[PDB]
Amino acid sequence: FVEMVDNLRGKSGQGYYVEMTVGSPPQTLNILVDTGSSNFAVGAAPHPFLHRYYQRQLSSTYRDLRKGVYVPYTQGKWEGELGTDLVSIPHGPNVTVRANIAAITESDKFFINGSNWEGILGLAYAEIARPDDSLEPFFDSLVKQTHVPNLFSLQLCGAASVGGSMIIGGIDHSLYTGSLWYTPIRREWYYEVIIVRVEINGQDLKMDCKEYNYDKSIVDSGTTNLRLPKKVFEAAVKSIKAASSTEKFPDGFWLGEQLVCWQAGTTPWNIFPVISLYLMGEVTNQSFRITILPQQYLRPVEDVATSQDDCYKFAISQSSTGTVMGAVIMEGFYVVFDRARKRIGFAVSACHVHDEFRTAAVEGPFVTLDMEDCGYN
Ligand SMILES: Nc1ncccc1NCc1ccccc1
Repeated sequence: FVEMVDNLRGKSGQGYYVEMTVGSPPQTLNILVDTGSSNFAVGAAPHPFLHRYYQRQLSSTYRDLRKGVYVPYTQGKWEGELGTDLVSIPHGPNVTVRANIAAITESDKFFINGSNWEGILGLAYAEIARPDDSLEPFFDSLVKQTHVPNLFSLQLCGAASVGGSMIIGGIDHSLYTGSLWYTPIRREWYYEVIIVRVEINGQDLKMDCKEYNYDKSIVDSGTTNLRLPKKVFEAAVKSIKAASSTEKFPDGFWLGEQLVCWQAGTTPWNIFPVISLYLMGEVTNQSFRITILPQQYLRPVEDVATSQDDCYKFAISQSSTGTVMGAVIMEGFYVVFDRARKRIGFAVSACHVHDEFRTAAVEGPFVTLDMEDCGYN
């Protein structure tokens, strides 16, 4: 696993990518690591933002599945032609596998101008694979065809240019301190989990925990933000707003309509609360909490063309897809996707950005009653 440590790169806000090779001879692409989706889809046409792209005509081991896929978002979309070919991961295990590939032939708001990736690796489960669960995701293909164990772990750092590690098939104990705690994967579609309690600085939100997982809580390397549903966002904001009242800021900033700024060497960390999410634990009435800092939900806007100060976006934001534990959360922690045991483990990350006062923590056990009532149906 030394071989896999530090095999992820990226740029702030533009996600984390791993090098992969597709086809024979191998074509190298940088692929986005995305636990919020289940499709393996690379650019197959010379879109002008793309550094590289898949040239099926150059690969002897390509096979057309003679079907299409249309995949919309808001209001991004991509569209492609299904096939299969031999995929490999240079800084992953030493294997080559035949996985499904969507040759992306048309997209909107999908590719990022500036980014250095050309495709997406959906690592979540078949139930949400487009066009349907017949299309076996890459990781299912990898485990099904090799002795690679049914688990992967992610250490997302971010110091600009970000870095991380995706350990395919195991856990690198150097990447985290203290102990892993595990929350059950509630269903194998997205990596769904159940938040049972939310505190800000310590004081909980006393809010029907069901609203925390309405209609989903997921773990999503594809998203930058911590995204909370409507009311929860409201409630958290108000409490973060209160907690933080040493100063005042515009209403827009909280809604991610504005940025807020201080000068170099002049941000007040402490004037901001910590956030704790308690997650359903492995045993009945047993939970554990993950605690982030504001260095995780105030992320600098790398380069703001009309400003030479220190600004930051409020990286907590609202939703109707559900809760979304994105970069904000995952950068605090080493996150083990133990697919083999339907569970996600969290440990304080050896590379997260702490100061000398506070630190990100994973702690337990706590006693939380009625944890199954927080899930929605
Ligand atoms: N996982 C995920 N979350 C939110 C929106 C999209 C998404 N997957 C597709 C995606 C495309 C481009 C960049 C990031 C994610």
